Amino acid sequence: RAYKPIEIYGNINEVVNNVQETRAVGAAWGSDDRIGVTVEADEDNATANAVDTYINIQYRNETGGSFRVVNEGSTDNNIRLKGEGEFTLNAYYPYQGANGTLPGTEGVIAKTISGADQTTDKQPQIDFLFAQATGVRAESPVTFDFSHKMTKIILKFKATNGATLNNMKVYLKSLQLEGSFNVTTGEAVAKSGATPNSELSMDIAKPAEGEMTASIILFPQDMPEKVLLEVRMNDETYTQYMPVQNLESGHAYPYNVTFENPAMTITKAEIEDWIVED
Ligand SMILES: [Cl-]
Ligand SMILES: [Cl-]
Ligand SMILES: [Cl-]
Ligand SMILES: [Cl-]
Repeated sequence: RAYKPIEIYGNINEVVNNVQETRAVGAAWGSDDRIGVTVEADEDNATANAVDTYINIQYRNETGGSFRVVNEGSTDNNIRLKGEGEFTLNAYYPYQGANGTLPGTEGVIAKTISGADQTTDKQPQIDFLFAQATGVRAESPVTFDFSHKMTKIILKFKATNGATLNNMKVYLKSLQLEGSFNVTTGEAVAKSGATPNSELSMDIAKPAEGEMTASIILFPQDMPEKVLLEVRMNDETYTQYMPVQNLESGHAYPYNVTFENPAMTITKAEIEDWIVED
């Protein structure tokens, strides 16, 4: 017989600033956000056609956390699970690749992070999310609970004792900028091996109102012992080494960068959950 499609929704686990709490939230998707959905396991049939056809199927955010399958031309790409058994499904964001095949190298997406990736427009393309849903039923709604698998550095700038904040050019040296995201397991990890001469740079504009901050999404990694922060501001160069730590998946690591006239100081703030810009 003809089996109806499954209906897909998505929550993202992150800090909601207006309530100051880590929550599952489905109202924080961008209007054209794309996810890839894979049927991992069919508990009734160990060697079924579902687990073979329904791999990396593209879905688009319709409104809220509600997703609709992407159909270009006269296609019907909906996932139609069959039977009364349970299924395991995986999902990830941002979608890439083709339907029926795992993206990258057997599900492993390689990427080299730069400062150009940290703009408003480009930072969502390296903000890798993963979800796994167990006990999924045929012809039913399923909600994926996505987690941010990357790590984040937040630089919070302040000026005291007569110093003034101006537009900056910020440099972070010796971080591991290359890494990979596995869409099958959700593991996001920086490549092994030290890269002491690596450099990430960004232009940070002095805002008209509020706090001046910079956020850097990176692959999770244990920072090397020496990470230099260089700031070019109002025709002056400030350099200071960072207090280093291990940068884990799903956490934000804020640093208080203060221009105390004349010194630029760096202190580590308390580890946070996934902080987003309001
Ligand atoms: Cl920007
Ligand atoms: Cl002061
Ligand atoms: Cl640590
Ligand atoms: Cl510190």
